[PDB]
Amino acid sequence: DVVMTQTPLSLSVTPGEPASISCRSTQSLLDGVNPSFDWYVQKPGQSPQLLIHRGFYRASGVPDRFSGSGSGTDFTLRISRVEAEDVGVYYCMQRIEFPLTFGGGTKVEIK
Amino acid sequence: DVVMTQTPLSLSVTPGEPASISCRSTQDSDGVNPSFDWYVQKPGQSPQLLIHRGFYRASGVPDRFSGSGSGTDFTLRISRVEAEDVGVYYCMQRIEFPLTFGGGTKVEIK
Amino acid sequence: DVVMTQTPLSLSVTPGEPASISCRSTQDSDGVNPSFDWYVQKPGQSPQLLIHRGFYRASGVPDRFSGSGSGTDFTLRISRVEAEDVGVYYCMQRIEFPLTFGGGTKVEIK
Amino acid sequence: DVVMTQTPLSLSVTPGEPASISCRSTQSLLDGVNPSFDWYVQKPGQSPQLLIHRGFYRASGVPDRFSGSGSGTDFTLRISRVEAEDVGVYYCMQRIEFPLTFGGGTKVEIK
Repeated sequence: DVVMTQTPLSLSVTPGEPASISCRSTQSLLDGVNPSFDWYVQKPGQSPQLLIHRGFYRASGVPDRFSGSGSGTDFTLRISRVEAEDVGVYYCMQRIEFPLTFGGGTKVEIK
Repeated sequence: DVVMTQTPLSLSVTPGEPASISCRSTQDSDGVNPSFDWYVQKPGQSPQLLIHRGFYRASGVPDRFSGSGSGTDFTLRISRVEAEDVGVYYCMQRIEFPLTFGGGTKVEIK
Repeated sequence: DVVMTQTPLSLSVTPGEPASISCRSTQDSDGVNPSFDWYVQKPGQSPQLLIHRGFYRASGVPDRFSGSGSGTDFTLRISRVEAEDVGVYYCMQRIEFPLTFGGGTKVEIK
Repeated sequence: DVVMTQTPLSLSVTPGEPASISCRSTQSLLDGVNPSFDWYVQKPGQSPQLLIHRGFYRASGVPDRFSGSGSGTDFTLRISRVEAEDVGVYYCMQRIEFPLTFGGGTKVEIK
């Protein structure tokens, strides 16, 4: 139905060096309609943490070394310079919205 | 696309009498579960939520309003229509989709 | 609750002339990012999406329609109003919230 | 702002024996408005897998030993009899919807 491929599945980075993770989806475009991608990191001892929302926006209190970019069904999370505290498992997540369809309406009147 | 048919187009009711409004959707219809909301716009007011997800009444909606249905066919019933009920009623279909996740990316530092 | 004010209530335009419709929201307003959609209902048709998330046009919407704004204040502009544009236009605010996760539950078999 | 506590953080179960995981949220009720809880399992070599949607509904192809129940901000995932293939990390996820608020409308007419 819809497949998401995250590349790479493993990263060995040195502190100070950039890092980049890509996420690509196979949603048969039509009309979902709008795909949106978020990025999380899970580290031991914390709940999963939101890093990037809808491709581009950073959550509050996330270091500014984190950014995202992309288009269509291909999105990327970038770390400008990795720090040692960044070890973790990073996940991309696809949200598939659809705008609402409405009925024509029914006027209800009384006597 | 998806087309919604709401039936009837207008209701002239006598106070105290029930009313019934039906909504049908034309929703690949498997990786899809639709949900139906009912709003009413009353004269001089903006639209307000009435019934959420087919069956649940909004805060402050009288128990005279109920919903029923399944799949792509849902109905709003007003048990006894009162004067404060006058308005234009709309059904709305929301199409959720559960979220898909990629595999992990283990970031380790060597 | 949240109240939406749409300005003006009605537009009588001369063909070829621009039009402008404004929407303001009264949205704890920090763990909240609102998004604004614009729909139009034309005579004889059900409502149809026009502008999604403040700025993006729906499929088949002429480039004569554009949006602008920020926060809780957004505006729809029609550059040259044409006869096929007649209708009732509505703004709608969607309130997303990013998803919260619990910690893991490691299930192991001893 | 809103806290989610999943209990327990670790489970040692024997095959054939039931298991139960609970998730509790501290969303200041008002008006979000409607919280909804989903359950996933992550195992090595697969992407995370949806098990239970909106508290109660099982995804297609998920064994029927999985069910959910609950109310308010307290929800539970139940495995009637655990099988050895069920080892994994189980996550609850809270979705906070809000119904749409609409403007009053603007009649656009021409000459």
